[PDB]
Amino acid sequence: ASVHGTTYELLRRQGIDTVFGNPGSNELPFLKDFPEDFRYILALQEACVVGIADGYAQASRKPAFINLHSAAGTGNAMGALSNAWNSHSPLIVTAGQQTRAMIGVEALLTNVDAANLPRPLVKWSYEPASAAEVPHAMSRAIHMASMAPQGPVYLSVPYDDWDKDADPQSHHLFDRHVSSSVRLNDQDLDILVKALNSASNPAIVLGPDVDAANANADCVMLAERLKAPVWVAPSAPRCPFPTRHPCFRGLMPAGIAAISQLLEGHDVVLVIGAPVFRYHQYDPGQYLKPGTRLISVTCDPLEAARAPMGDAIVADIGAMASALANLVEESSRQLPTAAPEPAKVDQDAGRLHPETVFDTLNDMAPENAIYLNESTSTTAQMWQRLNMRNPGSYYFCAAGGTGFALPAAIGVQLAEPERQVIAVIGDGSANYSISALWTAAQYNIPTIFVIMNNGTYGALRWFAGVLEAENVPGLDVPGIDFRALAKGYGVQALKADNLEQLKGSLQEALSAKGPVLIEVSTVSP
Amino acid sequence: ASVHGTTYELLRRQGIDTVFGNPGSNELPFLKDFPEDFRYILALQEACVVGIADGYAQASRKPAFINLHSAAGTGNAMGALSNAWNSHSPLIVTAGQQTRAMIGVEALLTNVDAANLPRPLVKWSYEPASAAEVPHAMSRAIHMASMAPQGPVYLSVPYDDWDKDADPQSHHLFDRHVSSSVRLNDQDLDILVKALNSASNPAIVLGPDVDAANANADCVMLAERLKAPVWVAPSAPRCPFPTRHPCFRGLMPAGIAAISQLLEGHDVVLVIGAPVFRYHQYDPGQYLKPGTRLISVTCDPLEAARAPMGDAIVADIGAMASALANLVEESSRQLPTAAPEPAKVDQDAGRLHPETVFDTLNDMAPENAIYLNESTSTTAQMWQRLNMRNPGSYYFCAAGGTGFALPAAIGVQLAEPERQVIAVIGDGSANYSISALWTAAQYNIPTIFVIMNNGTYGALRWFAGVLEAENVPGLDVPGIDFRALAKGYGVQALKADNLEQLKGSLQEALSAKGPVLIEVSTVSP
Amino acid sequence: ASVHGTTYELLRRQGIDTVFGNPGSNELPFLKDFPEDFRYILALQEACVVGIADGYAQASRKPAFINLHSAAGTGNAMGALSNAWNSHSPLIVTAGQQTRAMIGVEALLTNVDAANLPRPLVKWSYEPASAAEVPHAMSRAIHMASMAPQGPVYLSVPYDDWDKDADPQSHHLFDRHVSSSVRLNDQDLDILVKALNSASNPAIVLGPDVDAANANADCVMLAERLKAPVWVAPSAPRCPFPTRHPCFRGLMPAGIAAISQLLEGHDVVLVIGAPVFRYHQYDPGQYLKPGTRLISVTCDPLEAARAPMGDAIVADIGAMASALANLVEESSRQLPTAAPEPAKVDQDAGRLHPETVFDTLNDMAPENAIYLNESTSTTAQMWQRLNMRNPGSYYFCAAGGTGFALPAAIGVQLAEPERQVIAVIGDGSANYSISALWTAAQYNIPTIFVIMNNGTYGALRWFAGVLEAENVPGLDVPGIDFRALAKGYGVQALKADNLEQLKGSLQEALSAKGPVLIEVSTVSP
Ligand SMILES: Cc1ncc(Cn2c(C)c(CCOP(=O)(O)OP(=O)(O)O)sc2=O)c(N)n1
Ligand SMILES: Cc1ncc(Cn2c(C)c(CCOP(=O)(O)OP(=O)(O)O)sc2=O)c(N)n1
Ligand SMILES: Cc1ncc(Cn2c(C)c(CCOP(=O)(O)OP(=O)(O)O)sc2=O)c(N)n1
Ligand SMILES: [Ca+2]
Ligand SMILES: [Ca+2]
Ligand SMILES: [Ca+2]
Ligand SMILES: [Ca+2]
Ligand SMILES: [Ca+2]
Ligand SMILES: [Ca+2]
Ligand code: NA
Repeated sequence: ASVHGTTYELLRRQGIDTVFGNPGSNELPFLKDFPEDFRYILALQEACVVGIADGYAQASRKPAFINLHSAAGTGNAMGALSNAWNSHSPLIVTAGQQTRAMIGVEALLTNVDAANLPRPLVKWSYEPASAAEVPHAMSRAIHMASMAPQGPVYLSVPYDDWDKDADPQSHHLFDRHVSSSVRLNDQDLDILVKALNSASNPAIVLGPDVDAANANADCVMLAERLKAPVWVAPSAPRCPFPTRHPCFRGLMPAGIAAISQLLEGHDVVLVIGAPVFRYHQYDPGQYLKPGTRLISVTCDPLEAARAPMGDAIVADIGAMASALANLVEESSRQLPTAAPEPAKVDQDAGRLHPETVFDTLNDMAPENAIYLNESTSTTAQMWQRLNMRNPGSYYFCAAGGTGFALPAAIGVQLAEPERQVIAVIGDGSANYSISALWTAAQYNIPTIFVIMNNGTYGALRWFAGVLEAENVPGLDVPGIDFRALAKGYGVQALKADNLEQLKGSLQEALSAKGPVLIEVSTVSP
Repeated sequence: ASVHGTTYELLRRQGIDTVFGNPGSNELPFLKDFPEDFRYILALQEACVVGIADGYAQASRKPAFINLHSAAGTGNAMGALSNAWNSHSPLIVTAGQQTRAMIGVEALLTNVDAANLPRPLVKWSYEPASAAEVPHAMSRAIHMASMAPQGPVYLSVPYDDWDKDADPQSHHLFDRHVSSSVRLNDQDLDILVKALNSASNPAIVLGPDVDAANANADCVMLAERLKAPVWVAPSAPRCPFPTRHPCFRGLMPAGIAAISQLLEGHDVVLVIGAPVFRYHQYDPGQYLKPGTRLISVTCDPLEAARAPMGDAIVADIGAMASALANLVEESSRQLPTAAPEPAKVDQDAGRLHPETVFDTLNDMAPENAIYLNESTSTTAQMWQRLNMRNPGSYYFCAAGGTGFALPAAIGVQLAEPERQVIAVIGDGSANYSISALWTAAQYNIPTIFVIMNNGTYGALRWFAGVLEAENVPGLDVPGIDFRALAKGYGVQALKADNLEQLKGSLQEALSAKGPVLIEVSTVSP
Repeated sequence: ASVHGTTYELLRRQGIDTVFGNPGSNELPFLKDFPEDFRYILALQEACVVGIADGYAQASRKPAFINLHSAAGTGNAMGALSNAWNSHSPLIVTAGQQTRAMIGVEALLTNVDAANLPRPLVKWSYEPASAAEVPHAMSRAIHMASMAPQGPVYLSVPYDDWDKDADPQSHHLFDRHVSSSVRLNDQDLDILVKALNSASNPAIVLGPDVDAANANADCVMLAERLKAPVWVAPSAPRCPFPTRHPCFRGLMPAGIAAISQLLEGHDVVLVIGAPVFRYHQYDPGQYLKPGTRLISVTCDPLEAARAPMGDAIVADIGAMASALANLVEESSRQLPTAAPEPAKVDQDAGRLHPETVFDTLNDMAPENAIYLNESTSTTAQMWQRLNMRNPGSYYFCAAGGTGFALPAAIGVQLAEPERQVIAVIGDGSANYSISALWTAAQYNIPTIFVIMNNGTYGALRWFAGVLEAENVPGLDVPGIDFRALAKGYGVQALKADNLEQLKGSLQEALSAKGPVLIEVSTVSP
């Protein structure tokens, strides 16, 4: 067998059947004779390729396979890799290298010092020392991406390797099963459970690895047993809990002092599947108030090491959430009372308040919709106004890097063909990965894109006001016609200048058979 | 509080009470006002510092703390770090940096691009962005070294940081408890146990992480229940099993074909706490023969990813060994029969065969002796001839790097003051870290050093014969007087030119109140 | 031809005829069939291998070739590489890798992520993608080490590559000539010369790259023409000027304020072949006083970029010094007056003051002696008391890393067989690379080693007094018998407890036919 044949057999035997890619010269010997059982999803720029693959991996809860061109293609994807690192996304990033005989001379298209290029944003990065090693290196990449804590990996392959003879012993790779589905030993788990059972006023904080594990329902059981309020850890990349469950208390503010104040009076705070904590604004004060202790369950040693407070347990979130939910006592305390619905903001017949947009989406979208957020000044209102009952219902750029949601929404829609995806993206953020629209059109992936057009980088403008910063340049983005951009890439487009038009546009979009972009005129901040 | 006071409080609260070091100018602000409850162990070169700390950490089963001088001191230690990486040794390596105000100009003693220097041989490498961050960075280092898979970490600290004010919120670091003591979920563990129970001819292979976990006795129970032969994985850094137990079958040959032949006819091979596998010679063939499947339990994702065959489970070795030992059925098969004792090799009244040396050590040493091996051509005979009943009884350079055993034997003896340590080191290997002898003399650490003097790099000479390689230079090391070197560093020294003198020297050494070096004239290969 | 044959042909065609090494398993396929026209110099530990090669390269003014074993051997050498980086030493560091077929599994002796290991201490670091690339990669290593700014480079070679067929087009590598012997363009050089000619009170500062270029005599002509005092830049690794020439003013203090005060009243300060500046103690103040401007000529862009003041020219030091010496006008100012001889320090019939030692060496050594310094508390007195008339007469660890001088003195003596080398090394520093003594004995390289034994790390103790630091541990090194260590490695040894014995020992040592170590009892600080 050839290295080509052996590698595609390994991929299919390990459950991989889709290549997200943007091709080049070094990759044609890999992509030729493309197997009939595989799908190739083309995107027009590599940030888009990786964003689409990332949304697909996050929603599918399985690794996604990517093929990019050498250094320039890998480089174009590295902002997308920063988000993927923070979201623990299992991405197998492959890139083609020059033929081994011209690597030394640094021929055009040589990826120099290739494995160092995507560092520090990958768990493992490698270029094999010979063609016959390629299947084994691919096996390593698959497992490294997939073991907890999941994350992106990188493999560079000289183009001449694919046609070489494979090692016959590579067949031992095909069916390897690798598990990290582990939980705390019984003795120590009993100690943890007793601490939870004897807490007087416990609180629960959940992060994105809960949703990645599909541990959401176990966390609901846990919260109901403990009678405990539940918050989502700050800077949330995913939604780990039903947002209208009576225990839910919303998105935590991303500040040190704000969080310790919020937790004051809670004697035990159990954090599951989050860093402790992804603060953002610098809000100095106590990490925890006297009387509060913290216990973190995390899949990632790096998170356990860097927490500034609390105990930690490094284990699989699915296994730990299930064990805790099933072992804790039912507390006789009263179940928390649901948060009240948000107020309606006054809305005239002109430009839309973001609150109106979210309320209207909540009114009209299916109950199993999936939302993506890259409307950076409106995140708090989004979290208050969307009833997200099911797992896998929310994605936000985990490193804060814009350019994620537009492509990721396409990948999520590909992963979840029966759940309507609605990406709510600011006019600023929409440009970073605008060409991803073309992939939705070409493959007829029916994502709905809601562009919140207020003419400015509002989250930045707000922060400039916060620092009392005068004369900051570059904050306004006038003069973009999103309906024309959508037409450019073959996506149906609508415009909503007021609430009547927003309702009419959403009705059409929800009825449509393909992707749709709605440009919404929103209030300037 | 100062950063100095806060950092020593963190260290003591995390169980650290000893600094292994070789000082410099950038480290004096850390070492000043040295706390009365801490011990400083000086060694004269940094390979020695780290080797001593490594033996201490491996035998104690807890992290060891190291302080080195800037780039040159760190650099002198990097061969020792290669061994520590392979042995999963929890080493906290700190080095002093120039004052922040002259880092930019690259004053003498600046460690340029410091965190990159020890890569790729550390799990985590860092220099803090401000003085107040130092305690938090130290906390990260402690936990990163200590979580599974354990390993060395690196922290560079500008010398001016120590006298600065600490953050009052650093007190939350002091008592953090971080656990990685995890095992496979119940459902999947039951599947594994059923596979073991239904095996017709199981085999067990154990590696160094068994001994690191003190899982040895659980592995004995497991082997007795399953009625299974037990081998030690190749290139063994530790001894994970009693070597005269009836199930024991010795050290596996470090070759692909040799191992698959050895395992032929075993239907299930359970590997615990080893890479799969640390081969050495290139002995191409089948990874496993038809009819054999492999299951690996490893604490290290990197090991699970790179195995060329078998299933894997990434979990804590202590927790997994205990769970398996207690869950498997007692098989009705007959217990394996003990291996026969090794034959006595003919020995005249002249230079010693290595086999004679090992038999004599086995005859005379206490039953709880601890051996170290850096006599590289005699490892197979050592493994056959020493009855090692207890855990923590054997250490060998895990990366194959010479210069480990002499210093490590001192650290092991410091960790285990009631167990006599006997380091068996070739005349070649003894030179790499020869100055470590001084630390044994100064602190009166009563290690016995047995120098196997055959005048040559025998393991290399043997391999040159294997490749039929003529005219290889640099293989002979004549003209070293080890008794004079021992005198140079204050260690009592003896010479044994024949068996009568070997017995007499060992009797004296075993009676002595301090370290002793015995130079043994061994047969030339 | 094989890769082996082609690579040795490239080496000999590029002037390389000596391999400094410590062998291992991965290197035997390179070292076998060792060519008859090459020399192999064995040392017993890799810090020693690289130190010897470094002294040889620095004194020869040509690249030196090194062969080490995999990661552990490379790692053992990295403190030596820190010094080599600072001294711009042209070192070609090669290390053997595992056979390509087991790199993936990480067999014992695999150097993982090899090229990253010696970073950041090398100019270029590489492992070739195929066997046929090895000669081209070796060519790159040779030229990268040798082009300005010279420095160490690293090449990792899988052991199976050597026996493979070479590319017939590799013959084009053999005779390549690469030059960096460049100087500032005529127009700008004329501007510089006019600035020097019109200076009212110029000063010259010289660094180690002057001595590396053998630009010393040109710098003497330049100083005589300009009538300018000459200082050596701080932390000096080499001696760039005759120390009793009337212009010489000695070693600059390694402090910011001290240097600006020293230069006050000099209108133009021309620095040649030094960083600006290798400060050590933090002595904050003005970089230059009003009225002084600085112009630096450096071979190293990194030095030009990081200077905190002055203009810079990046060019070859040999070419620039020759051009300036020959173009400047003869000033009509009076030639500077020679510094007075140093005073005799009072000396009783007991332990030796360092000043006595240096005065006695100056009295007894040949005029063409070469000194090395690793007596770290006595550097200022050494610089005052040794008349060094010739180039290549002084070496000091350029990164401040101890363990350089003992091995380097052997390499220097090998490079300069007709100049007596005298290494003055403290009792502390002597231990770092003590095993290098064996190479001097085995090859009969007649270096004289003068061990200044005061029982302590005096340079550190002095600095602790400076910070008023109480309770610093690890500063004393009692209990080392250097005559026994010398006997251990086959070197003749003498002891000098007083001046009479010092004179008698030096007389013997100077008469001896082999290496000699003299242990000198010096006054405790
Ligand atoms: C790749 C990238 N570039 C720039 C930014 C900075 N950035 C920018 C440019 C933001 C403004 C996005 O504007 P928007 O129109 O999408 O939404 P708002 O008006 O609601 O903020 S928020 C933010 O952090 C970023 N996070 N990531
Ligand atoms: C740091 C380092 N340098 C060199 C080697 C190479 N090496 C060397 C030099 C060996 C010979 C050791 O000789 P010995 O006298 O200690 O023992 P034997 O004579 O029994 O081999 S075995 C081996 O792998 C190494 N492994 N590690
Ligand atoms: C590799 C390394 N380790 C440690 C040091 C720190 N160091 C040490 C240990 C010195 C003392 C050397 O003592 P000595 O006996 O050689 O000489 P003095 O007594 O004259 O200082 S000076 C100095 O910077 C260093 N520079 N390099
Ligand atoms: Ca509503
Ligand atoms: Ca906007
Ligand atoms: Ca016996
Ligand atoms: Ca030997
Ligand atoms: Ca004199
Ligand atoms: Ca001293
Ligand atoms: Na490095």
